[PDB]
Amino acid sequence: LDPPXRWK
Repeated sequence: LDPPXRWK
């Protein structure tokens, strides 16, 4: 997961 907290 990529900051600030998005699911990839």
